[PDB]
Amino acid sequence: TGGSVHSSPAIGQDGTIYVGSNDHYLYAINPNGKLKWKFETGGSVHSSPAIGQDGTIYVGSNDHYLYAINPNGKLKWKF
Repeated sequence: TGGSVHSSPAIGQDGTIYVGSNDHYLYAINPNGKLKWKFETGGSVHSSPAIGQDGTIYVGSNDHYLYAINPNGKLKWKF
């Protein structure tokens, strides 16, 4: 990742690994180590992500907002 990470990873049901980064992204990494996608948030993601029953990924951000991201990496909403 760019920068660093004190965010703890979370695992999806398909084995995707999600982790935030100091460079402002939430990363979705495949179990083979290859990037699936990275979602651009407004600030450093030290929050650990949580995964909903439908696969939605939730993470907090140093800016305003809890983010809800679809498994395809597209914003569902920000609070």
